[PDB]
Amino acid sequence: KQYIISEELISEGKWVKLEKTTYMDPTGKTRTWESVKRTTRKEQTADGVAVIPVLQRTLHYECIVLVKQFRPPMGGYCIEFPAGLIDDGETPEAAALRELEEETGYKGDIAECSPAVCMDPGLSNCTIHIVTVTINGDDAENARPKPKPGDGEFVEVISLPKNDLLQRLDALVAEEHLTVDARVYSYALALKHA
Amino acid sequence: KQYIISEELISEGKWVKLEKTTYMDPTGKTRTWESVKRTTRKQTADGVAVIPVLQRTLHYECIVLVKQFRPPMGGYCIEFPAGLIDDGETPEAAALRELEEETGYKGDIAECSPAVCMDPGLSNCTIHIVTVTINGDDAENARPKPKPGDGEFVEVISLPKNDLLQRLDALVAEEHLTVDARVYSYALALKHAN
Ligand SMILES: CC(C)C(=O)Nc1nnn(C)n1
Ligand SMILES: CC(C)C(=O)Nc1nnn(C)n1
Ligand SMILES: [Cl-]
Ligand SMILES: [Mg+2]
Ligand SMILES: [Mg+2]
Ligand SMILES: [Mg+2]
Ligand SMILES: [Mg+2]
Repeated sequence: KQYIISEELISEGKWVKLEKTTYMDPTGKTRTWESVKRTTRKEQTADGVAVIPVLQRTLHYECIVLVKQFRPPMGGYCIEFPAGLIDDGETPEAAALRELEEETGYKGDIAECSPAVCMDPGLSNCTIHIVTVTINGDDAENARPKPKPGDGEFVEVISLPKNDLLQRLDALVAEEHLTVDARVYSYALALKHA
Repeated sequence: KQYIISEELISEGKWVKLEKTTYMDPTGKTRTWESVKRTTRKQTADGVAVIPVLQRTLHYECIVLVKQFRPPMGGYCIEFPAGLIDDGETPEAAALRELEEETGYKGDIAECSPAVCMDPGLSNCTIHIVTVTINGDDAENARPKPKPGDGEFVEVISLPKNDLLQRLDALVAEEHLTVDARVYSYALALKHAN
């Protein structure tokens, strides 16, 4: 029933643009919306990846590896899954593995890859693949992992036990001014609810 | 260590604005970022998302989701019921109200997240994630009455919580929808738990 009629550019930056979207509602009436899109998306199946990195070590509880960074749009520090945009021609899996190593130091093994999922679909067209990766924390490669952050990237690694993730996130939010990402929080909630 | 120095308006619509953010990087170098903000925030957060756990005796426990046309996405998406928090509304009340408008179910609050970020590399958008149980054996949830506002056109999709990730993947494979990332994240953790 519903579909896009036209997309009119309002303002275009280097990284983001705003568009006036005209679409057909399901009663046959023309309506409009204000849409956000990234300027960087080309032939990629999604803008980005986020990595769910399960760190596995013998005689350790499995940890979820998370990153803490300053996010200018938020005016603050945020706790997120490791994540980055997919480079042109790069596979979501390769981007996941690369972004994980860059942000955390860890070399993971691919477990699973989602289809393209939407980040905030009432606002933007941004999509990611959510890539589950296991990290062999016994392997010497992953012993004393060093983040190789890029030009103007600055990341702290926080590994939390999967079996206590939600309380461990709550405890971090209690100590300081910082925001948890909605995907991380949804994942931690479902761990509790299972 | 890092912080905002100034924000320059680039373009302001009715619903969304685009800003150029200047910030101090942790080396003491001044850097810029393109940031999206909603023009509606008053409030703990912009919006709520509801995790609606439909509990009926002798049936699998279901998670209740909604399917809508999303003009920024140019297509249909599957999402937790959700909407913006009205001025002077609590997140808890916004959650029950949105859940009722979008699904017709009347539910009870189990828990409520702190404000969590939606896409912090792009926007300052936040939500409260509100876990709600629905007593599907209660008379008021027999024939649920979805009362959508002006311009919302919502389909309800309840899926068993214990097979949620496979059910979603099926829908994406069969019906060319986009699953929301918070929805997919929750679904993953339900598989990853234990
Ligand atoms: C349905 C109302 C509450 C709304 O959020 N409308 C809208 N139109 N463009 N953007 C972005 N958002
Ligand atoms: C670090 C690079 C890849 C980046 O995403 N820069 C940027 N600047 N404004 N937005 C939005 N995003
Ligand atoms: Cl529950
Ligand atoms: Mg990143
Ligand atoms: Mg990166
Ligand atoms: Mg809604
Ligand atoms: Mg509504």
